[PDB]
Amino acid sequence: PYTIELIQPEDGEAVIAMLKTFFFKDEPLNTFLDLGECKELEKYSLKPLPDNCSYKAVNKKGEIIGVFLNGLMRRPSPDDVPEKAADSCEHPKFKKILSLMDHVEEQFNIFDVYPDEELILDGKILSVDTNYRGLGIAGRLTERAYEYMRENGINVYHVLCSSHYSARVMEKLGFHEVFRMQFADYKPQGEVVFKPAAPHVGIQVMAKEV
Ligand SMILES: CC(=O)SCCNC(=O)CCNC(=O)[C@H](O)C(C)(C)COP(=O)(O)OP(=O)(O)OC[C@H]1O[C@@H](n2cnc3c(N)ncnc32)[C@H](O)[C@@H]1OP(=O)(O)O
Repeated sequence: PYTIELIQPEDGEAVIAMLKTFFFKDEPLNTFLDLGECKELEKYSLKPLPDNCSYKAVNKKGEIIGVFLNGLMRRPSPDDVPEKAADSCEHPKFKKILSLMDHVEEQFNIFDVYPDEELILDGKILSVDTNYRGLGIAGRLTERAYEYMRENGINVYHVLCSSHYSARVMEKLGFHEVFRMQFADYKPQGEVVFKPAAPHVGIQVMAKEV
């Protein structure tokens, strides 16, 4: 028995504590790199909270057992000055992850897919406690965002998935692929950077129009 609630600002510490136990250790790229202590990922995770569209799953005892942290993304301005997230990161392992994100954005702009949309919801960090996996919590967190989207006239939910494992969860929830890149093909300076196990196969950007 669990509830799905809006993450409040005072929940920051508890959200980070939960993510340090799970996501920091067990998201495929984090685990592949052995991310360790990573204040930059704490910062990255906390950033979207004041957008007021991030959700926690909470068990009967009041413990956070899952989160889906979301942020609003806005179409680049006509005069936009594009920036690389990796440039401002001093943590070498997390910088590899941000550089992969920057690379995806250089190859693929979700706003090209949806020329009429000015605001899109971005699903940034999704994590469920191991003892509560396989129960549909990721789907219940995801679907709570549809309520926010309705209330605010947002049509598109965009989620960059770091493995085919998490892309399949989004597919089951009615998302479809809009971009993919195999890890075997990500060679930004001429050589492979990420070589997780075969089943992960690479990134997939997933989208749903709700
Ligand atoms: C934007 C991003 O954050 S991308 C990165 C996404 N996050 C991660 O990779 C972090 C590590 N993974 C996790 O935290 C979780 O596996 C999640 C969040 C991806 C999925 O959460 P869940 O609430 O377990 O999702 P769900 O209940 O749909 O289960 C997904 C699949 O896991 C498998 N599964 C079944 N039981 C379990 C279990 N005990 N433990 C693990 N996986 C299980 C099944 O294949 C299941 O699919 P199915 O139920 O449709 O057959």
